[PDB]
Amino acid sequence: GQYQSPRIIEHPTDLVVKKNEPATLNCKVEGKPEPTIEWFKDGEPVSTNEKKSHRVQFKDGALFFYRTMQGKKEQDGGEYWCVAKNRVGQAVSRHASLQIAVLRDDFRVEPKDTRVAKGETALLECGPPKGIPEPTLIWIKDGVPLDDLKAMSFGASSRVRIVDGGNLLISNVEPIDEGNYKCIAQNLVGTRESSYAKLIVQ
Repeated sequence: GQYQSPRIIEHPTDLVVKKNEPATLNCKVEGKPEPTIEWFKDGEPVSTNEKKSHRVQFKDGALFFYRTMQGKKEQDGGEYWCVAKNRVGQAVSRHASLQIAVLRDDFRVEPKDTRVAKGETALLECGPPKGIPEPTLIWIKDGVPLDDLKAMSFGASSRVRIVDGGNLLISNVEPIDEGNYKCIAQNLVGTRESSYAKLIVQ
């Protein structure tokens, strides 16, 4: 007849996007009279369609971010859900989680050319830039990735080893441990390459 309590046809589904990309969370619903929708993020209500927020709420109930944010000012990553209400009751949507990937382009430390005394210890420096998901570091020597040599190397692995989440340690240097070194941080966003550095032996 008339009246039909708020029903949620499509709940918002988890989403992953990179800082500054657009993002959408759906909330299709139906109810007679036509219910009104409201969004919440981690227990608090989200203000949408105001001169102040960068969030928009479509007539279909979807929450829309034209330029997702994840900095000091605004933090869009969180747990989200909607609530449809009309005069014959209400309905809550299952929760969805929005996460914003990020990868600063500014290493904390970058390796600098180093000349070392044979058989003696050498420390290349690499402080990957912060990022989330946590980025991963790998070292490169003259074009090819470090691990790809360790692959073919016999002898002490404990030697050439990464440490302190970045720094490459090289105990007992050999005329083979000489060359160009570069580190690379990487995550969902993209990759970050430090500048190269020449380690000269003897």
